Amino acid sequence: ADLEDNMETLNDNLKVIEKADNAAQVEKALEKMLAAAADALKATPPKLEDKSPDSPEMHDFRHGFAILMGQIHDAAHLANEGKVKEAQAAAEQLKCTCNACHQKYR
Amino acid sequence: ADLEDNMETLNDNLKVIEKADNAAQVEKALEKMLAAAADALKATPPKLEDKSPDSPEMHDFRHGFAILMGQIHDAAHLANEGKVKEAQAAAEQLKCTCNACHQKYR
Amino acid sequence: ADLEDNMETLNDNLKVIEKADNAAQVEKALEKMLAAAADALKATPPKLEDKSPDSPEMHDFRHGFAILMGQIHDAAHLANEGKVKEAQAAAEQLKCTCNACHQKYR
Amino acid sequence: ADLEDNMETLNDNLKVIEKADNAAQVEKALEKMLAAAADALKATPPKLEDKSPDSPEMHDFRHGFAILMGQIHDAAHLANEGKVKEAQAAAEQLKCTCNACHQKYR
Ligand code: HEM
Ligand code: HEM
Ligand code: HEM
Ligand code: HEM
Ligand SMILES: [Zn+2]
Ligand SMILES: [Zn+2]
Ligand SMILES: [Zn+2]
Ligand SMILES: [Zn+2]
Ligand SMILES: [Zn+2]
Ligand SMILES: [Zn+2]
Ligand SMILES: [Zn+2]
Ligand SMILES: [Zn+2]
Ligand SMILES: [Zn+2]
Ligand SMILES: [Zn+2]
Ligand SMILES: [Zn+2]
Ligand SMILES: [Zn+2]
Ligand SMILES: [Zn+2]
Ligand SMILES: [Zn+2]
Repeated sequence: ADLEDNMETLNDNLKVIEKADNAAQVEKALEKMLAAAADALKATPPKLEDKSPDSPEMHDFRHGFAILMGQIHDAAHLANEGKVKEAQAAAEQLKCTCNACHQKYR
Repeated sequence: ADLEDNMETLNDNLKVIEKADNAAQVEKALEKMLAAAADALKATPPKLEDKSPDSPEMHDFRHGFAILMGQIHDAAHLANEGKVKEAQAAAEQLKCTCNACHQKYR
Repeated sequence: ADLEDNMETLNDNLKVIEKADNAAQVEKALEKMLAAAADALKATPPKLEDKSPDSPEMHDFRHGFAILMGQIHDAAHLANEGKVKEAQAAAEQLKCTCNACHQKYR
Repeated sequence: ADLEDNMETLNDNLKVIEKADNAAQVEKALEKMLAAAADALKATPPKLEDKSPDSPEMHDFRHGFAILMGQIHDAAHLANEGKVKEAQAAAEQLKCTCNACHQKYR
């Protein structure tokens, strides 16, 4: 997928995570978000469409996804040990990373 | 140090990080926060003073610091590669972890 | 790319990292490995070609790359702060993760 | 505790993890190792007893424990989701970090 449709996947599964009932559902959504994030890693955002692959802006852009994946990874562990409530909270806490990247490059 | 004084160290160095000018200063403050966090790992918070070392609440309490240290660790790398602005932002993004723990156990 | 060619990229850049001279070269190789790893995340290995997307084997398979990317992510920070020698060592220490996965699913 | 007796705790619990039978036992040992590692964070190793708190050697020394804790943290999650065998393997995979630090500063 491309950046935008990777972003919609993150956003739609985050939504699924909010209104989830059991652990299994959070894990699946988390997994999908992890894949989306992985796929976004290699994209160039319009705001830096001019700028080169090797610019400090693109390194920092790629870094944001590094953070995001690590966060999803951990949240998924919480899902896998049955701890639904804290998984959902960890998912909520992702927004701090989403917004940080948007603010700079969106 | 004790829990409370560990907490004040985190809070005071976070404040130092906000109003910092160069990379070196952020790194030092970050380092101090990392130490404070490490020290807090083993404390029992008043709200769980009743509860045992092995309760799922104390595991989740200890887990919060595991998150926090990892976050500081990464933010410090940013400080060490001269990237002041993004280090400061990563420091701000810690607040999501602070508040998450306060909410449950403070 | 496909799994095999993703694997050769990891292996060839690891080799580049061994015999590197400056920081910039390690960072580039590390970046490439990170991308390769991200790409591998979604593959099904022949040994589990029978088994479903949702099997505990495929979860543990995906988990191995989650580890690997996090490790590359940190090693790259070391590359970015000029610390060549320790970056190279962190790269060598990846082999423990490579071999762990091979052992089970290769 | 001091460095040496922190090191014996890591080593004795690693031993406990090898010869463990159930998940609960691995988790406890892992927890103890996490605490030991946290406690070691602030020590000065004899080989750098001369050198200052702020030397690049002491930063790299402290970094090694950052890596180690993150690794234990993840291994403990595996313990907490009942996956004994892979927890034990993750514990084994710690040795790559132990040895890396010994080699440079022991
Ligand atoms: C769970 C985390 C996140 C969610 C839910 C999320 C959600 C979204 C949504 C809904 C959009 C609008 C897409 C459009 O322009 O049509 C978007 C755009 C974007 N996001 Fe995210 N996002 C997340 C994380 C991130 C991160 C970590 C980065 C960068 C490191 C990032 C960079 C962007 C960029 C650059 C755009 C603009 C895409 C474009 O217009 O071409 N986002 N995001
Ligand atoms: C940058 C991160 C954090 C900051 C700035 C912070 C700050 C503080 C502050 C200012 C207090 C109140 C001090 C007082 O007047 O007594 C406090 C209390 C507390 N914090 Fe944090 N905190 C952070 C992270 C955490 C985390 C991760 C946890 C748990 C995992 C935690 C658990 C607590 C608890 C339990 C108290 C209550 C202590 C008491 O009542 O004596 N905090 N924190
Ligand atoms: C630096 C890290 C790694 C390196 C250098 C590496 C290297 C390789 C190499 C050289 C091959 C054989 C290529 C061929 O002749 O077909 C291979 C195959 C494989 N690797 Fe890795 N690998 C790494 C990490 C991983 C990880 C983390 C996993 C799983 C989570 C994994 C799973 C596999 C599998 C399943 C195969 C078999 C592919 C096939 O038979 O087509 N590897 N790897
Ligand atoms: C699970 C991981 C590890 C185990 C099992 C382990 C085990 C040990 C043991 C058994 C000793 C001998 C203590 C003595 O001198 O009497 C030791 C020493 C030492 N270890 Fe570790 N170690 C680990 C990780 C680390 C790490 C990550 C570092 C540094 C980043 C480190 C630094 C040292 C140092 C500096 C000494 C020498 C202490 C001294 O002589 O004053 N070790 N370790
Ligand atoms: Zn795509
Ligand atoms: Zn949608
Ligand atoms: Zn799943
Ligand atoms: Zn965790
Ligand atoms: Zn204390
Ligand atoms: Zn420093
Ligand atoms: Zn980072
Ligand atoms: Zn591909
Ligand atoms: Zn680069
Ligand atoms: Zn690091
Ligand atoms: Zn001590
Ligand atoms: Zn002993
Ligand atoms: Zn326990
Ligand atoms: Zn994990």
